[PDB]
Amino acid sequence: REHWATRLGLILAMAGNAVGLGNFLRFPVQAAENGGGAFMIPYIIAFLLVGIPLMWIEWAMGRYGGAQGHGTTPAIFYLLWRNRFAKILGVFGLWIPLVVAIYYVYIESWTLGFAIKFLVGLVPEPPPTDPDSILRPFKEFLYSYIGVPKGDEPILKPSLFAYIVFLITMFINVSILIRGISKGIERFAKIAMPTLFILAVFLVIRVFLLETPNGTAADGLNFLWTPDFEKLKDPGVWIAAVGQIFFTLSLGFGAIITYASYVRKDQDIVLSGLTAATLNEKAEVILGGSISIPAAVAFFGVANAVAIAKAGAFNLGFITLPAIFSQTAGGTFLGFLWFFLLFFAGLTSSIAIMQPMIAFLEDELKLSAKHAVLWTAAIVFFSAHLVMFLNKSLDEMDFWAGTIGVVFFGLTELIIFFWIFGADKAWEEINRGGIIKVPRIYYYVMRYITPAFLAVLLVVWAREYIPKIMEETHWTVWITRFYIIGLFLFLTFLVFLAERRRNHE
Ligand SMILES: CCCCCCCCO[C@@H]1O[C@H](CO)[C@@H](O)[C@H](O)[C@H]1O
Ligand SMILES: CCCCCCCCO[C@@H]1O[C@H](CO)[C@@H](O)[C@H](O)[C@H]1O
Ligand SMILES: CCCCCCCCO[C@@H]1O[C@H](CO)[C@@H](O)[C@H](O)[C@H]1O
Ligand SMILES: CCCCCCCCO[C@@H]1O[C@H](CO)[C@@H](O)[C@H](O)[C@H]1O
Ligand SMILES: CCCCCCCCO[C@@H]1O[C@H](CO)[C@@H](O)[C@H](O)[C@H]1O
Ligand code: NA
Ligand code: NA
Repeated sequence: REHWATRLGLILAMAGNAVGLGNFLRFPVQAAENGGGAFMIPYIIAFLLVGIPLMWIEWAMGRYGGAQGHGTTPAIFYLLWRNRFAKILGVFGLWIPLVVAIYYVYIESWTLGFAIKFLVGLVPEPPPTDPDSILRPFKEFLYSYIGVPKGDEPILKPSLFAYIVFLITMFINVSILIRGISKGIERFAKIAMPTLFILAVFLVIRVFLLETPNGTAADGLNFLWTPDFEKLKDPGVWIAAVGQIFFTLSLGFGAIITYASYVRKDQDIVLSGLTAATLNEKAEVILGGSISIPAAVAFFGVANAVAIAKAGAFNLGFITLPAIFSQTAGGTFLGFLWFFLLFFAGLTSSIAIMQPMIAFLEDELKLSAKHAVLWTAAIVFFSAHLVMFLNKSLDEMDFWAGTIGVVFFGLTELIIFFWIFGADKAWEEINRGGIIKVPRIYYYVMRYITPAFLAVLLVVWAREYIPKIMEETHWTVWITRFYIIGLFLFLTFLVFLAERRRNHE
């Protein structure tokens, strides 16, 4: 089996797994529309009671499976619990990352396309003022790029440039993945993560210098870091905070598990996993939190910045921030640096999100790495046309896989590993080879607190929020639901074929 060459490479690959579009696009929007500091108390609590313990669990399951030649949850779940239902539940550890890849890589390709256009100066001219005179040309810029519908049809018409840039983006992902773990993902992470840190630090510094009649960057830091215990009893904030923790740490994606399956059997995962987790949180709250929100608050004030964050998921990062930069000297180049930052953040995460299907094809169907990567890329590339051309298909997949799926799968993998497999054997397996030991209090968190916390959360989710999405949606969401259900059936069939290969073997 392939293995990570160096410990630093391991940590930077896992940190690039986690540090992605979630840190720089998702976190600012979720924090802003949930009260800023009101969001941070649940967020910190979720990191300590959900994020960290699940990170260790996924590292442990991955390393455990990899020692036996399996890096994905169909096989690993069965190793933990020899029951055919374990294999079926394990399909989610391929389905979730595949579905997320199908829209994540497309969004990643937007950042490359914008980076190219901002570098070359093919960007809107804001007229020398009225805020909508500033925002409108950049709103139109994004809408023409992805082809937002202008009539009543729920159809997207992305520009030719956007489509070609998606092909290029897929080619870049393949170019890394096809070289494998140590020579591909690991080598690239050692280049991309330092670049990523430097770009973000420079952007934070430039943003902190922003000052207008409406405020300063410091006003945004105060909005984000001022506790607000009013919302502390609002269910929606807790669901938001825990969803962000899952998404940003790549938990419930099967992707931490697959990366860890290339960790040598006796190599530490306690300190490694903790470091990857803490690195992501620093990049999230310090770097991600210090760019978009402080810039928007400085130029528009808090109330308008909040309204902007509530406008959409891409309004802050693809419209508002480039519009703000356009009002500064060298602002188009600053836009390029922002979108190049997002591209590298996305690329290091999308190679991680596609490696689970690659590992399954290699491990269970015994494909060569080349064939496993190309077939995975073909599946993602083909399926992405749904996200490219059907309005709000992106949203539906991000919901079932990227939002509900990861939380459900996180609870599932914990129950399998810490209840069925055995809490004491799971605890033994986590700490084996540890450079440090997991704090003892965390045994009771993982066995009792984390599962109760996630179960309560999933209950209120399905009772007080899901019915709206099941009855209050446009009919075209059934196209996307139909297709991703088909994907689950196709993957279940591949698990079936992998079973019968190992029986005829
Ligand atoms: C083989 C993939 C199955 C679906 C066929 C997709 C064909 C893509 O079609 C292309 O989309 C671009 C972006 O809007 C347009 O610029 C081009 O006019 C169009 O040819
Ligand atoms: C970004 C690296 C090169 C790939 C992008 C080049 C493909 C852009 O293609 C261009 O799109 C526009 C469509 O009207 C027009 O400029 C031209 O028809 C076409 O050459
Ligand atoms: C299945 C994925 C969406 C396919 C729509 C992309 C093409 C949109 O553009 C279409 O290109 C077609 C040929 O490529 C032509 O038949 C259409 O007349 C033309 O409008
Ligand atoms: C995977 C594709 C999801 C659905 C996207 C359909 C894009 C439709 O695209 C266009 O629609 C026109 C009607 O307005 C038709 O004349 C053309 O067939 C087609 O080019
Ligand atoms: C959700 C629980 C948050 C965990 C906070 C970190 C706990 C570290 O706390 C330490 O735990 C060690 C147990 O091994 C003990 O040796 C120490 O007495 C204690 O200080
Ligand atoms: Na992240
Ligand atoms: Na990343």
